[PDB]
This record gives sequence, C-alpha cells and structure tokens, in this order.
Amino acid sequence: MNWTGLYTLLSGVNRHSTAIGRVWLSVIFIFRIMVLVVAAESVWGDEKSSFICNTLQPGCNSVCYDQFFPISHVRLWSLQLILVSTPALLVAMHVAHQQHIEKKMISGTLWWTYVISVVFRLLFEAVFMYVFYLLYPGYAMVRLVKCDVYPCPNTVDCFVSRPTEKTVFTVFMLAASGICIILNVAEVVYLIIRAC
Amino acid sequence: MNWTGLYTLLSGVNRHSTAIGRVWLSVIFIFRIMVLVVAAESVWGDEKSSFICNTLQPGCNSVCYDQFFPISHVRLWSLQLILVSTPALLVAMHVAHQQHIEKKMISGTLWWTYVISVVFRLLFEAVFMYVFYLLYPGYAMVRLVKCDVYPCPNTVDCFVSRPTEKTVFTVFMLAASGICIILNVAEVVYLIIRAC
Amino acid sequence: MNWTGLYTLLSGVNRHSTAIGRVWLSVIFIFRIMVLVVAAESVWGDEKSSFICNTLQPGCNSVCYDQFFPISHVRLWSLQLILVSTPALLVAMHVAHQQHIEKKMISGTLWWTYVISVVFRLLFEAVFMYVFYLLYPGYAMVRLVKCDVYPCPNTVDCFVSRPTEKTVFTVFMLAASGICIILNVAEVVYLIIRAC
Amino acid sequence: MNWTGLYTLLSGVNRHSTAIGRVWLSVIFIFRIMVLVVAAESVWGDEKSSFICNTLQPGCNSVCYDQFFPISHVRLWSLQLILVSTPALLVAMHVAHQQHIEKKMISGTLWWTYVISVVFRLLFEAVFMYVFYLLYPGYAMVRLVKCDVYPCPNTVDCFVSRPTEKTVFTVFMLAASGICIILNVAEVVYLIIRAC
Amino acid sequence: MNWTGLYTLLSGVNRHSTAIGRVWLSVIFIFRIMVLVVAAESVWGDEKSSFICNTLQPGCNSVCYDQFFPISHVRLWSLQLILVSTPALLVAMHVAHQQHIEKKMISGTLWWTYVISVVFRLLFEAVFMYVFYLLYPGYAMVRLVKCDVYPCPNTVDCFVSRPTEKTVFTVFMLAASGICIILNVAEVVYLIIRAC
Amino acid sequence: MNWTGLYTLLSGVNRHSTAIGRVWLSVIFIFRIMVLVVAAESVWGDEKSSFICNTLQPGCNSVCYDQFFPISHVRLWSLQLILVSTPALLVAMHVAHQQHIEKKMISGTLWWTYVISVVFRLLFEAVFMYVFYLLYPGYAMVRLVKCDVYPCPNTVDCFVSRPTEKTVFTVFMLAASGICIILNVAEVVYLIIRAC
Ligand SMILES: CC(C)CCC[C@@H](C)[C@H]1CC[C@H]2[C@@H]3CC=C4C[C@@H](O)CC[C@]4(C)[C@H]3CC[C@]12C
Ligand SMILES: CC(C)CCC[C@@H](C)[C@H]1CC[C@H]2[C@@H]3CC=C4C[C@@H](O)CC[C@]4(C)[C@H]3CC[C@]12C
Ligand SMILES: CC(C)CCC[C@@H](C)[C@H]1CC[C@H]2[C@@H]3CC=C4C[C@@H](O)CC[C@]4(C)[C@H]3CC[C@]12C
Ligand SMILES: CC(C)CCC[C@@H](C)[C@H]1CC[C@H]2[C@@H]3CC=C4C[C@@H](O)CC[C@]4(C)[C@H]3CC[C@]12C
Ligand SMILES: CC(C)CCC[C@@H](C)[C@H]1CC[C@H]2[C@@H]3CC=C4C[C@@H](O)CC[C@]4(C)[C@H]3CC[C@]12C
Ligand SMILES: CC(C)CCC[C@@H](C)[C@H]1CC[C@H]2[C@@H]3CC=C4C[C@@H](O)CC[C@]4(C)[C@H]3CC[C@]12C
Repeated sequence: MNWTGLYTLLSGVNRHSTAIGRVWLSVIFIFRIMVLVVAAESVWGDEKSSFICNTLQPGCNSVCYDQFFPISHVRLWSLQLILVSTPALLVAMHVAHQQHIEKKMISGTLWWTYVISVVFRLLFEAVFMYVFYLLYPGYAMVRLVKCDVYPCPNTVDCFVSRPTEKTVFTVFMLAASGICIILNVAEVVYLIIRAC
Repeated sequence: MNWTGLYTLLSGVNRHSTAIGRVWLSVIFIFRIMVLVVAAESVWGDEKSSFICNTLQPGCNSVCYDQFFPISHVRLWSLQLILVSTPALLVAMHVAHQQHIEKKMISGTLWWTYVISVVFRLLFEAVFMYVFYLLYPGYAMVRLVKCDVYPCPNTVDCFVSRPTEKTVFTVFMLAASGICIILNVAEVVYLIIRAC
Repeated sequence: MNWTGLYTLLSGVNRHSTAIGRVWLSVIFIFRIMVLVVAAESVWGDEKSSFICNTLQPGCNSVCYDQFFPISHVRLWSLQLILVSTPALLVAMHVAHQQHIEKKMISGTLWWTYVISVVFRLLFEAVFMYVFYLLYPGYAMVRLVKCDVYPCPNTVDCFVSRPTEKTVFTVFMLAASGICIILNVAEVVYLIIRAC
Repeated sequence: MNWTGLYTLLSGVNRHSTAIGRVWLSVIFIFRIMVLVVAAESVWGDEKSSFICNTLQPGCNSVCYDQFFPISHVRLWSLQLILVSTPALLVAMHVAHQQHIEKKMISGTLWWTYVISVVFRLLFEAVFMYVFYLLYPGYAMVRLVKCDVYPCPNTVDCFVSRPTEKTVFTVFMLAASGICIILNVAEVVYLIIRAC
Repeated sequence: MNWTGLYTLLSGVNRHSTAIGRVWLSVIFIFRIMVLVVAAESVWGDEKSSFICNTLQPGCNSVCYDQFFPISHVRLWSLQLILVSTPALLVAMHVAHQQHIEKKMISGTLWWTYVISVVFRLLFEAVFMYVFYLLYPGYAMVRLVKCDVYPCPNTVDCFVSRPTEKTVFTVFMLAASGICIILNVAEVVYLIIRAC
Repeated sequence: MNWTGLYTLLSGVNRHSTAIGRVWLSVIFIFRIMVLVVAAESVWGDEKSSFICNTLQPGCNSVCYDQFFPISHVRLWSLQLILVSTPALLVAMHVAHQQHIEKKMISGTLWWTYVISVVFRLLFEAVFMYVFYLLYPGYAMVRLVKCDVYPCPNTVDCFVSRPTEKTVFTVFMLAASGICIILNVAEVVYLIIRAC
C-alpha cells in the first residue's frame, strides 16, 4: 500500500494528467467511495423493510415504496461512480496496451483520448446530477409521503426511515459531485490553454 | 494492483488478442461484474422475503414466487458471467501449460484455439440472451402479478419488490451483454480478415 | 495473481500430470467452486426459514425439513469438493516435502502416488454421486411434499423454497461432476497407456 | 505488514512532520478506527430496529427515531474520521506527485502546505465536536425519551437500545477526539516555534 | 500462495518433524478447518432461533436451549482447534526467536520441546474428545427433547433444528479428531524409536 | 505470512524484549483474539434480540437488558485488547521513528520506554479485570434475572440467552487475562534483575 504505488494506481500511469486531475480528482473520488461505503448498508440498509404505510391493504407497502423510490440513492450513486470511473479505466487499459505492444516490438493520440475521457467524465457527472434532480426534486427527504397507487385505497400515509440522515448524506454526495464537475471543467480548460 | 499486472491478468497473456479484445471486452466485463456486485445483495436480496400475495392460503407465497421467478435475474447473470469467462480461463490455462512444458524442455494452434474461444464466448452470450427472453418476456417487471398455481385458490394478487429498480438494472445488464455480443462478432471478423 | 502463478498453484508442481489433468480438471474444479459460491448463500440461504407446512402443530416445520433434507445440497457439494481436493492436497504436500528434504541434503514413487491420487479422486466422485442419488432420487425438486413424521398429525403438506432454481443448479453441479468422472477415467487410462 | 512499511504509510512520507504527529496522532487515529469498527455494527446495529414507542400509531416509531437521532453517532464519527483524514491524504498525494514530476525531470511549499493541513485537521475536529454537542447535548443517553412529533398523538414514551453502552463509547470517542485537538494545537505551536 | 510457502508455513520451520507430522497432520488440520468453516454459520447458524418448545411459557425456549446445549458443537470444535494449534504456535515462535537471537549474535532443546508439543497436542485432543462425550453422550442428535427446567411447567417438548445434518458433521469432526489422535501417537512412538 | 515475518511483526522490532515477552505474551494475545473472534458474533450476537421478559409492558425488554448489561462482555474484552495493545503500538511506532530519523542522518531511552510500556500494559490488564468484577460480580451468568426498573411494573422475570456458553467463554477470557498479568509481572521483575 506504498504511497507511490497508490498514486501510480490512481493516476493511471498517464503522462498528460495535470496536478488537479492527479491529486484533487482522485481525493474527491476516494472521498465519495468512503462516504458511500459507510452509508450504503448502514443508512439505506432498511430502506424498504422499515418502510410502512398506515393501511391494511396487502401489498400497499411494496407498491408505495416502488412508487416513491424508483431506484435507491445508494444504487444511483454506485452507478454514477462506476460510469464516471469507466473512461479512466479505458485510458488506463489503453496505456497498458500501448506499453505491451511497444515492449513486443502516439503522444498526440494519448493527449486526445485523455481529453475525450475528461469530457465524457464531465458528461456522466452532469447526466447523473440531472437524473437525481428528476427523480428526487429538491435535496431533503420527508418523513411522511402520500401514496395513492393501486392497490392502495384512496390515499395512504407512508413513513420513510431516517429521512434526516439520508438528507445529510445526500448533501454530502451532491456537494462532492458538484466539486468533481468544477474540477473536470477546470481540467478541460487548463488542457486546452496549455495546448496552445 | 499495478496497471500492467491487471492488464496482463485480464489479457490472459495471449499474443493473438486484438485491441478490442484486450481493452473494450475486458472493461465491459469489469463493468458487468461491478454492476452485478452492487445490485446482487442490495436489490435482489429480499426478492422472496418481500414477495407477498393477497391470500390466507399457507404456502401460496412460496409457490407463486417459484412460478414467476424460476431463477432469479442475479443468479442468471452470475451463471452467464461464469460461462462466458470459462473459454478465456481455458485459453489462459492452456497458454500457461504451454509455457510450463517449453520451460521443461504452436502459434497456429494458439490462433485457432483463441478463435474457437471467441466463438464459444459469443455463443454463450447469445444463448443466455435467448434464455433471459424466454423466461422473462420483455424487459420491465410489473408490480402486480396474477398467480393461480396450486394450492392458491382461484387467482391471487402477488406483489413484487422493487420492480422499477430491477428494471433499471435489467436494462443495464442487457445493454452490456448486447455490447459484448457486438464486440465478439467484430473480434471474429477482424481475426478472419487479418488471417488473409 | 499471475497466470503462471495460478497455473503452478493448481497443477500442484507435479511432473507427471498430463494436459487434461493440468487444464481441464482444474477448470472444471474452478467452475464447480464458482457455481457453488454464487448458489450457496443466495439460493439455499433460506432453505429452512422459508420451509413451511400447512399445519398448526408446533415443531412440524423443523421435523419435516429434517425428514426431507437430511443434508442440504450445498453442504453435500461442499464436502464433495473438499474430499475430492484432498488427494491433490496430499500430493502437493508430499512434493513440497520431497523438495524440502532434497534441499536439506523417487520418480517412480511420485508416479505411483499420483496414479493412486487420481484413483481416489475418481472413487470419491463416484461415491458422492451415488450418495446424492440415494438421498435425493431423481434430479428435480418438487414444490409440495407430504410429511407424516411425528409430531405432525396424519400427513401434512410442506412447501419447498425455490425448487426450480435449485433444480437448475443441481443439474449444473451433477453435469460438472460427471465430466470430472469422465476426465479422471481418461487420465487413468492415458497414464497406464503411457506407462507401457 | 512490516512495521517500517506501516510507519511509512501512516507518516505519509512527509519530511516536516514531528515526533508527535508521526507517532501519537497516528496511534490515536488507529485507536479511534478500532473503537469505531468494534462498536459500529455491534452496538449501533439495532439502533432503529430495537427502537420502540408505547403507542399503537403506525409510523410513530420511525418518526420518533428520526426526531431524536437525526444522524447516528457511528455515522457522525465515520464522517469525522474521513474529513479529518482528508488533508493528510491530500498532502500524501501532493508529495507523491512531486516525487513523480521530479523523477520525470519546494521545501518551503511542503512546509506551508503541511502547516495548513494541520490547521484544517484541527478545524475539522473542532467543528465535529461542536456539531456533536449541538445535536446531542451532554454525553449520556437516556433510556426513555418523550416524543410528540406528528403523527404520534400527544406525547409518547420511546425507548432507546443500549443507552449505557452507547454512553461508554461516546465518552471514549469524545476523549480521543479531544486528545487529537490537543495534539494538533501542540503540533502547530511546535512548528511555528521551530520555524523561528 | 506458493506450495513451498504454504508447506513452510504449516510445518513451522521445524527440523525434527517427520513425514506424518508435516503432511498428514497438516492435511487433516486443514480438513477440519474447512469442514468447520462450511458448517459453522450454515448448519449451526439458527441453532437457537429455530429452537422452539410446545408451550406458552415465556422464556421456556431460551432456558431449554441452554439446558440441552451448554455449549454449541461449533464453538466446542473451534476451541479444540485453537487449543490443539497452540503448542504448534509456541514451537514456531520459539524457533523464530532462536533464529532471531542467533542472527543477533540447541538441537536437543528443539527436539525435546517438539516432543512435549506433540504430547500436549495429543492430550488436548483426548480431553476435548472426552468433554464432547460428557456433554453429548452418543453421536446422533434427536429431533425431540423433553425439557423440565424452570420456568417451564412440568415437561415440555422442544424441537432441534437440522438434527440429521448436525449428526453428519458431528461424525465427520469426530472421525477427523480420532485420526489426529492416532497420528499423534504414531508421531510420538516414531520419535522415541528414532531417538534410540 | 512467513514465520519470521509474523515474529518480527509481533515482537515490534524491539531489542529489549525477553523470551517471555516475545513468545508467551504474543501467543496468549493471539489466543485471546481468536477466542474473541469465534465467540463475538456467534455467542453474543443475539444477546439483546433473544433477551425477553415475562411482561406486557412496552419497553421493559430494552430497559432491563440495559440495566443488567451496561456493556457487553465482548465489547469489554474488545476494549481491553485495544487498550492493552496500545503501549506496544506506541513502542513499535517510536522504534520505527528512530529508525527513520537515523536513516535520515538512545539504548537507555528504548529500555526505559519499554519498561514503562510493560508497566502500563500490566496496569490496563488490572484495571479491566477490576472493572469486569465490578460490573459482573462472580464469573457465572444466570438464566433468570429479576428486573424492577421503570417502566417495568413491580419486578419482572427476564431470561438471558446462552448463559452457560457465555460462562465458559468468560472463564477462558478471564484465565487468559490472568496469565497475561502474571507474565507481565514476571517480565518487569526479569528486566529489573537484568538491569543490575
Ligand atoms: C483519477 C481517478 C478518477 C482515478 C480512478 C481510478 C479507478 C477508476 C481505478 C483505480 C484502480 C482500479 C481498480 C484496479 C483493479 C481492480 C481489480 C478488478 O478485478 C476489478 C476492478 C478493480 C477494483 C479496479 C476498479 C477501478 C479502479 C479503482
Ligand atoms: C478478456 C476477458 C474476457 C478476460 C476475463 C478474465 C477472467 C476470465 C479471468 C481473469 C483472472 C481470473 C481469476 C484469476 C485467479 C482466480 C483464483 C481462483 O482461485 C479462482 C478463480 C480466479 C478468481 C480467476 C477467475 C477468472 C478470471 C477473473
Ligand atoms: C487439479 C485440481 C484438483 C487442483 C485443486 C487444487 C486445490 C486442491 C488447492 C489449490 C491451492 C489450495 C489452497 C492453498 C492454500 C490454502 C491456505 C490454507 O490456510 C487453507 C487451504 C488453502 C485455501 C488451499 C485449499 C486447497 C487448494 C485450493
Ligand atoms: C497521521 C495520520 C492522520 C495518518 C492517517 C493516514 C490515513 C489518512 C491514510 C493512511 C493510508 C491510507 C489508505 C491507503 C490506501 C487506500 C486504498 C484506496 O483504494 C482507498 C483508501 C485507502 C484505504 C487509504 C485511506 C487513507 C489512509 C488510511
Ligand atoms: C502441523 C499443523 C498442526 C500446523 C498448524 C499451523 C497453525 C497452528 C498455524 C500455521 C500458520 C498460523 C497463522 C499465521 C499468522 C497468523 C496471523 C495472526 O495475526 C493471527 C494468527 C494466524 C492466522 C496464525 C494462526 C495459526 C496458524 C494457522
Ligand atoms: C507482544 C504483543 C503484545 C504484540 C501485539 C502486537 C499488536 C499490538 C500489533 C502487531 C501488528 C499490528 C497491526 C499492524 C498493522 C495494522 C494496520 C492498521 O491499518 C490497523 C492496525 C493494524 C491491524 C495493527 C494493529 C496492532 C497489531 C496487531
């Protein structure tokens, strides 16, 4: 777990990444993973089991939970991290492949593919930010929700588990994601400026 | 966890694999594993425990779940990954065996066995895609299902847990599987073209 | 996790094993372990908790489960893998011991002990195949079973959890075990032929 | 897990850290992690499941738990450790980046960034100490709490799980945090004195 | 996980251990660990939760389980493995200490301490075998037990979970323990004979 | 996991530790960790969930468990191990720091700090032994306890889970702790005698 080994691993052995991309982006990425790990099973572990509705209708609990939580916040963030990390993984594999072929026997190609990688990383961050806004308007969760989907008769009151703690972690993850967007834009601008 | 070590591990130390097979196929394979890991115990963990039917008949819950879910999506994808990864494992073991015997003391054989390996990988992907269609027509799961198998009297209403979230992950896994099929076909065509 | 390291580990550093024993047997062994891992806690996790009987008799659930499942399929396969892997472990330890003593300071002995090891591996596979047939005639599990053991009054209906999914994995494990038996017989015949 | 390797890892390969920062701060940091690990799932595992209120009102349990525990102590300490560890992680990454660039081809910059890192570490410790006081006045938890939030009618009695054991671990974590604050202040003063 | 590394680890870097002690005892020790691992949480996981008694008396379930299972079989075997492994651990530490001191700057002492180690290993095996017989006469567990301890009124019927599967693993562990006793006696006799 | 590596790790790379401190204390420390690991989640896992009282009063179960178990035995032993291991960790870090500074560019200081470390280790052992006696007089746990704390009306009967198995592990941990105290006193006396 040598510091130089961890730095080499996270940097992806890329010769075009700048200081922000090799230090700040990696740290914020680690921060999001650690927050997600400590908050996934602990806070969102009983999201559905503890979800109850004030009714005697069989199946109203499950249908109301599905109505109000089409996809859990933890899974949404997990997908966001995987999708955001994919272009970095592709660049690392491409660099390793180039090292392999040159050992068996370019700089502009590496520069261009890195820039495209950062652009796609920024694009994925923006898309997931918009999707999160679309599914869950606002940032705070409420204790009581009004559910009227079939088979629930009329409108029933359903209660969410730990809405305040989930709100706190939602703010943390959203703030970290916003910082990643800002750093990605700065990285793109810095690369373009240095290219001239 | 050195990048060159991970690249060497995933490539299988094969001298015939092309850029797509050594980069894109490996990345998509990692993507499917990561999605499966984050979605196996979290989303499908309570598939049967949360499955309830609007009835007083003892045993109707278990029999209806078995009727509508002959095999869970997570287990189906787990088997697909194992079966798809098997020909790659066989090639890697064969390469290691050839290295062992040559150290103790061919290229066409390695080329042919690699091509057959890709063909079988494509075949397994296609078969599991068809099996998934056969067991679960369409891609979206429904909240309410009508179950009439014995001992359930007449027809009873049963409710599925997280049908929307399972639908989202179903689309992700199916899309990734389709990409793998396309890349495998491209790999076969590229190898045949380069063989001439 | 270098491919040559994994190959050396699985081969057991044996100079008498043939291509089938060093490649195909190891791959099928890995296949059985992976299938068992993905199917142990997921499919058979709730074998007893979800097992219910249509009765009010206290203790009828536990006694009926014990009657129909004297030992779970997962534990039976786990024991089979351990017992089948034991002679390979003994040979590997004996080879390491011979290396140790020769460093501190035979080929026929290694050949004979390897042949006996394969014979015992085949014997254990056959015995567990017969035991599985004896405890669970046929290959498919049924949704409903008729239980009449004390204290259950008369005959009661008990319901099994995921009988179809368990049937699928039973076929997979049985097919893999049959392949291992065939490969072991081929290994013995090939060694005897090469000995002359 | 060589002692010099662990020491190098925890020190962050920093040439400006003093004896207290390289020995005592690291030990107390390990102490907090170990206490948190043994007390997270064991003591706070059933914080919400075991939380019950003397009422028949559906949803009163969940709403009262959220009212009295906006964020669990374990998650609060987990966030504190992550935030406190972040400036150390940034310095370690910056040092590794400087090593990388100098290998590809300062002391005052490293000194200043280390001092700022310690100041921010102290600031985060103080902020979380104040937040803990704000959310949970005092240090001891009580067995019985009076909850009157909607939908609970009037005021209901709710009972906390393991309030004495949680009190013991609260004192341990608070004492360790206070020691970290004292050591951080001593580190800042010592660095300033040595700078002159 | 190199075979020579595993062999060196299990042998304890001892120059007096014979072939049986370095091969057969280690293999049987691994066998017991693997059987215990696969059978601890799976088979004995619900020993107390699934234990039920045909009564309405509060607390009769817990008191009857304690009466009939003073200590679980899994914990008894876990203690047996730890106690049996302790003298081997002591010898390994003593050998390492002797290597340390000689590097900083005997054979009869090593021989005698090894013989005493085997004697104590045999003694611990015998003691745990007798304790197991004392607590659980016979080898097979029964489905129904008669419990009459306070507060249970008169005599109540209590039902054990998976008595047949637990019986199977009891036979496996007892047989392996008996083999260890035989091998330990053979080791002692062989060492004494070779000493003359 | 080389024996010399494990010995070097446990010894802490200390040149003043004697044979007892480098062999017997380390072995007993490993013994306590292993016993704690096998007995933490298995035996004390359901300490509160299985704790029931013969009453209809809501909240009487939780309040009575807190009254009779202010802190669980497992957590008490976990804290004892951490506190006892801390002075050893401090000495190891101090030794590593001295190695670091001497590489960048004493024996009496190392001797004195080691002696103080052993004294504090003995002191922590004694304090936790006294605390355990204070909270839980005697060594054996009882099946039935009489609880009269509010809100429980009058006095209610509450039943403990696995009191006999917990008693067995209590004796094991207490005996091991007593051995550690004896060895620590012997270490202090031996060091003082050798100092003259
Ligand atoms: C600058 C930032 C974005 C760098 C992010 C680096 C991420 C994308 C890289 C760094 C090291 C990578 C890991 C390296 C090795 C493995 C083992 C493999 O079997 C699964 C994936 C996994 C676990 C990788 C996941 C992606 C990973 C964590
Ligand atoms: C190009 C793509 C398809 C390459 C896919 C590589 C897959 C098939 C290979 C790469 C490295 C392999 C792993 C290497 C080592 C082990 C350890 C063994 O005890 C279990 C199997 C396991 C975990 C292997 C599983 C298969 C594996 C993950
Ligand atoms: C050709 C086929 C049958 C080879 C099968 C190889 C099996 C039997 C061998 C290969 C490597 C071995 C592992 C090597 C090291 C250890 C660590 C030890 O503390 C527990 C057992 C365990 C985990 C072994 C189990 C058996 C094992 C998996
Ligand atoms: C003096 C004190 C404060 C030093 C504290 C050091 C902390 C901040 C450092 C030391 C080593 C670091 C670890 C090194 C490697 C990894 C792997 C990565 O994939 C996740 C983070 C993780 C697990 C790091 C977390 C932060 C860490 C534990
Ligand atoms: C011939 C037979 C009896 C040899 C048995 C060897 C046993 C006693 C030895 C071999 C290697 C040892 C392990 C080596 C290292 C560690 C790490 C330590 O932090 C906990 C104990 C643990 C996990 C040891 C437990 C005991 C162990 C498994
Ligand atoms: C003679 C006896 C008392 C020696 C006891 C040695 C104990 C105190 C030492 C030996 C090796 C140490 C471990 C070495 C490395 C790490 C990794 C770190 O991230 C967490 C702590 C942890 C896991 C240490 C805990 C304390 C430890 C187990």
